[PDB]
Amino acid sequence: SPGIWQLDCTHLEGKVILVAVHVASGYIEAEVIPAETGQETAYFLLKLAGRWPVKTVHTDNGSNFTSTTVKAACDWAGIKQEIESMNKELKKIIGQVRDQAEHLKTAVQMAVFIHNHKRKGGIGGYSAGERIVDIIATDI
Amino acid sequence: SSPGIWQLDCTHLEGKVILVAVHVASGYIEAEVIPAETGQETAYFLLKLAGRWPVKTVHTDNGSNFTSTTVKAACDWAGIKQEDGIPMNKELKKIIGQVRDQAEHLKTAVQMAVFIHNHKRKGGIGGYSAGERIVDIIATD
Ligand SMILES: OCc1cccc2c1OCCO2
Ligand SMILES: [Cl-]
Repeated sequence: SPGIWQLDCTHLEGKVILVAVHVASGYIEAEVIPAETGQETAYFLLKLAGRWPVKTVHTDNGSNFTSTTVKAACDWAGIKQEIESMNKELKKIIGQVRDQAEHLKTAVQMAVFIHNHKRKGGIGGYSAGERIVDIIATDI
Repeated sequence: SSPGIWQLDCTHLEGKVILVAVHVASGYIEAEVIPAETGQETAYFLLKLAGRWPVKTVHTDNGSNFTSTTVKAACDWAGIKQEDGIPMNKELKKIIGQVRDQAEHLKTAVQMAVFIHNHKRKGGIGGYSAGERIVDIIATD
């Protein structure tokens, strides 16, 4: 359903990459953070929800997600708190481009760009960015 | 007003710089507090924006950050056409003021304001938000 996202962390170069996947489309948002703190997580969730209509997020077990800053952000934004493949693709691409830039955070945004624009399938296929927008637009 | 066209503008507040991109056809906004209007910060903001929405053309204020070759390079790589100097933000500073006392730091208040802006129904109860308008305009199927 159009409002559901899943969030995962990937540790790399001594930093964390926070990755949200829009489950129905495979579309991705990601950010590089210093550590998976409650405040970082809350801020990331607030940005996501101000850009897309987030109803529910699926997370893992981390103490970041139960922090009071994350609960305050979720209450304010209206988010209920509770792919392997899209993530495996993502880290794959960061791998294939990491060399083209100094900072991890540059290579990560380049990987997001490449993931979200890439057409899947044949001549009549769609990119993840197209799928998420088509899904949401249809929902109304 | 076509679908790939964004306008980028700077606002200065509490001695901080806010970079704002507006999708001209819908009024939808993306915004971030950045350290200063450097080429590298500008390039990175644009790269993030264009990986999330299909950005074909950007209208900028022709600031020295946009004329740098590091912005030019980011635009070439992303397939974005720069129109430098070619031709509600006071409502943003307003919304920022309406949420400012629920957040210690300006950057959090900015993202709250971005959220209120893109959710707001414009034109009475019969109308649509900027978030509904951008998806409507941009969807290919
Ligand atoms: O895709 C964006 C979108 C689609 C529908 C509603 C929205 C919205 O953005 C932020 C809030 O409201
Ligand atoms: Cl600017």
